[PDB]
Amino acid sequence: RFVDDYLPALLAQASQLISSEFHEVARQHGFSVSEWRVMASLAGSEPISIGQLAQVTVTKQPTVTRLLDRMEARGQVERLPHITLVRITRKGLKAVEHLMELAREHERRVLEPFGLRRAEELKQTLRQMIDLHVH
Amino acid sequence: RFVDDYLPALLAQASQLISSEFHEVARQHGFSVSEWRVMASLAGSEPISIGQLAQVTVTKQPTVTRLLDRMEARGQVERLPHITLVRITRKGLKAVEHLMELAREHERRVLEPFGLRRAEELKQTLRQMIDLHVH
Ligand SMILES: O=C(O)COc1ccc(Cl)cc1Cl
Ligand SMILES: O=C(O)COc1ccc(Cl)cc1Cl
Repeated sequence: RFVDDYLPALLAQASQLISSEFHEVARQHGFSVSEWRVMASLAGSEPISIGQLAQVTVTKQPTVTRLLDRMEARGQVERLPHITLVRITRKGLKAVEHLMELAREHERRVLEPFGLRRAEELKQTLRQMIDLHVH
Repeated sequence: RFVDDYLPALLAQASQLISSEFHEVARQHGFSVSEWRVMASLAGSEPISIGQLAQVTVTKQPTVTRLLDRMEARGQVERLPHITLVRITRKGLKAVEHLMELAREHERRVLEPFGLRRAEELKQTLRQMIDLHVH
């Protein structure tokens, strides 16, 4: 059966199942999916361009720009001129840091049955595939 | 940097990049993303329930039901009573079979740099993760 062993279907299914688990936690802490992705990807980061943020959050750039409008109004991010750069503020970092700890715990739980070797292999393969296909 | 080594972000990014590549081909052959997922997941399948189809196509069930309304009007799928089951028709199979060959070729190209061992390891890990987290 094709779908059972077709890589893009496996990636899409695994991604949605794991993400859906953590999105429940994120919402219980006041975060939408997009807010979580933006703050977690900016935490501990130099300012990056709106285009880089859209890439790493897997979000269309027009959508990211409207999201940053409201996140900047809430004091959680700041846009700055170099192209437009964006950074997390201290308020945003304090808003997200506990949730990031919870995300690490959940990821640990997802990966523990597989063992350190298989978990690192998976992450390295995914990183290599991303770097080969990103524009 | 958190996002660089956080499994759900890696899965979401790799999934979107690989899928976006094949979706260009699919549209050039007349298929939307959802139409492609439905027909490719039903090809060579016993009839399955709408809920199973929603799961394997990573699509919300209300959306799948409206999609099947129009795909059934086009003669490409058929809904049948057991719960509602759904199957691909011969017309649908003939519509999608070439695109499935192209999808296999694209997947081969994505996986070839990694070698057979790493490619099979990735697919087995993804399958195991899906089976551990699906409801
Ligand atoms: O939403 C999810 O569960 C996975 O996607 C992400 C999660 C965290 C970050 Cl920082 C970036 C992305 Cl794309
Ligand atoms: O759309 C994509 O590129 C990947 O998602 C799929 C692809 C094919 C099938 Cl059959 C099922 C799914 Cl979820």
